[PDB]
Amino acid sequence: MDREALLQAVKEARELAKPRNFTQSFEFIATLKEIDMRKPENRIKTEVVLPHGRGKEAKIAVIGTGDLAKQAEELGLTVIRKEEIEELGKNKRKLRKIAKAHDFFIAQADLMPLIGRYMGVILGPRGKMPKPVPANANIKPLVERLKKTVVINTRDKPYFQVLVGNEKMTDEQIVDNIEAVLNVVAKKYEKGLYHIKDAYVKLTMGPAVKVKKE
RNA sequence: GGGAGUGAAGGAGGCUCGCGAACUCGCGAAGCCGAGAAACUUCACUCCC
Repeated sequence: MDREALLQAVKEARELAKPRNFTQSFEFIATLKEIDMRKPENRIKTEVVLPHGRGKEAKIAVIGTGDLAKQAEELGLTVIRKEEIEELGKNKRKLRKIAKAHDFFIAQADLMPLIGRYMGVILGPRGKMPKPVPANANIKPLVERLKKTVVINTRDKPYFQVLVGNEKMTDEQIVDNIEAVLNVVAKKYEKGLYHIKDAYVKLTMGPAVKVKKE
């Protein structure tokens, strides 16, 4: 529908931006319409998987023991084993960094009551509260699912931002990445696809390219 | 599409200066903020003319 639009909208931002000493990632910003941001009414705190995903696999880490914690290493992930949970809670500088380094966290479920009490504080209101993992479960259907998961939270404000690619991936690829990010929209109450004002996209060190066609 | 502040998004970078007949090409132990939410690029909400 407005595919051609957003498509031109992004061809415009690839050169509308400077080369860099690393690679820029694409972000889409959205300006809402009529709501109140004050009602339980959807605030979008959901997460919906990205089709072609990013160019950068999300980063995961796990809190657990032995077997659960075993899936980790061979899976290439980083891991925080029990005792270190304390050792960390009394060393916040590191505690933090870790958090700014890993998109997601999964916990040996029965291990939350050590987490909340020890990693908790400097973790939760930073979006890093780790998700529980039942007893002895299989991780890949989720973890593997996550390397491409993208978050869509906004707290109480009529706007939002999400990643939807990386300078390395391709034009069209992003589109749908976005398109898809939008289906989130339609499902609520009655928010067709147009309950927002404008929409720009641009990457890390580039210009917020405008919303329309030509 | 002048500036303030606050918020949230991407982020490991960003930016100056010197020498060669040399714009962003080469050479430079030359310097300045940053990977601590706070550098850099932004968007929006309340301002200020």
